[PDB]
Amino acid sequence: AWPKVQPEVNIGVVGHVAHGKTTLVQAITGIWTSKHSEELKRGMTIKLGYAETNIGVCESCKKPEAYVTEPSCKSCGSDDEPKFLRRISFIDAPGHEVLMATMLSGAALMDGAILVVAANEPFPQPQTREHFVALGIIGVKNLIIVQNKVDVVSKEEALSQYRQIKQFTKGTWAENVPIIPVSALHKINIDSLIEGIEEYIKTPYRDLSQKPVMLVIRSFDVNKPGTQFNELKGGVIGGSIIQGLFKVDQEIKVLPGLRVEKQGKVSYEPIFTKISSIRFGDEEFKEAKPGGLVAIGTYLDPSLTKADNLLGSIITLADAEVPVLWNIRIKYNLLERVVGAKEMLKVDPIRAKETLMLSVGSSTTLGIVTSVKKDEIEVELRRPVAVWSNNIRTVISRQIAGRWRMIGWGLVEI
Ligand SMILES: Nc1nc2c(ncn2[C@@H]2O[C@H](COP(=O)(O)OP(=O)(O)O)[C@@H](O)[C@H]2O)c(=O)[nH]1
Ligand SMILES: Nc1nc2c(ncn2[C@@H]2O[C@H](COP(=O)(O)OP(=O)(O)O)[C@@H](O)[C@H]2O)c(=O)[nH]1
Ligand SMILES: [Cl-]
Ligand SMILES: [Mg+2]
Repeated sequence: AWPKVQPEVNIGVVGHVAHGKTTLVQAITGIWTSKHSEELKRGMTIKLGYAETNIGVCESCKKPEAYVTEPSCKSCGSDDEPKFLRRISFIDAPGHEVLMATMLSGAALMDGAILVVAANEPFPQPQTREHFVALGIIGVKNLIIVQNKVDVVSKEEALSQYRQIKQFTKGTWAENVPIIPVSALHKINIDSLIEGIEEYIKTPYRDLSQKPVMLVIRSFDVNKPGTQFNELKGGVIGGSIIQGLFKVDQEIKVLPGLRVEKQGKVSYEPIFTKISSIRFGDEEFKEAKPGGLVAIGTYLDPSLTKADNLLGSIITLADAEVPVLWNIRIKYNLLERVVGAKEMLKVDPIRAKETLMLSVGSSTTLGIVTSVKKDEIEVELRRPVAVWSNNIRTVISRQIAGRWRMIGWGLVEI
């Protein structure tokens, strides 16, 4: 048997709408990540999807068939148990152009990524480009490009697009990233992709002694009908631990906290609570480390956590010092053009009084520009943000023709 452990790495799955991201995750994990009503109705990912799998290798078999996702080597002709390598997880992003803020929020949780490119669609589609650019900006450079749907193109067509893709990455940070052809739908060459994941998306070094920080992407009321008449189960908060570690019974706080009234004005009150339970997937643990999306059980009134109320928050230890800022200063750079549009228009300089959208960690916030300089802006936010380190990446978006468009990035200065 394989050990039961948390995932140790998060692999993003990104790319243009319907190119096959969710089907790819299903091919690897057996899981269909879409679980919301609207997602099932539209056949499209809307919220961040999530799935885990164990990875092992059959030492008696040849690669890539030696790589397996369950404790059996029967697939490559061996009765031996495969050697366990690690448990991995996938962050399945929405690829729709209007959902970029959600993709960006998930990118903050990625240790590496797969860019899925459909072989039977013109290359490069708008969100093939946009997600590629966003990965580079956020620094998710451990990338595999997957050429999907090769089952419905000729070999000649596949090779032609392959050349296209290599030329696209030529002269970029991604010049040497591998391109792996698969059919997610028919599970062809998935073993090569597993081998690729092991080679190119290694588990990164972690800093377990740094102040614990979890970025929140979900929060739940897990109380359900038909269960016993005791007091309500506490609110559950979901996200990814980006540094340090958390343990059951630890005093924690949620930042910025709860929107409340104080002295006639809107304020944010840090939410203090204690960790009651820790879960990854269907399994409980006594502590939680970077890697995987974790469910932190708390003693909070479920009304405080219901329906992703705490999305964009962070969790730290109760006594930790973390800046919570209503006004931020960003050392920024602008992209040359708007890559996510079907026609790439030039990016205009940032002007004072503009309302911009800021992606910081898992949070997405609107604010007004109060000051513009050559490499520096100041922004008055509609809601404060937790800034847990001195040089955190932010992505800057502007509303252009009714859509939020990524136009730049920078560092939040504290
Ligand atoms: N022919 C073929 N169709 C695929 C493949 N992968 C996905 N699809 C189809 O493409 C459509 C969109 O797939 P989905 O996984 O939801 O793409 P996503 O929007 O990028 O997550 C669905 O009808 C899939 O069945 C493939 O490898 N070959
Ligand atoms: N830490 C903790 N997590 C929980 C508990 N109950 C549910 N969860 C997690 O909260 C998330 C949402 O809960 P639920 O609506 O029941 O999800 P589902 O049962 O997997 O469809 C899931 O990822 C669960 O793993 C709990 O008692 N403690
Ligand atoms: Cl999509
Ligand atoms: Mg999808």
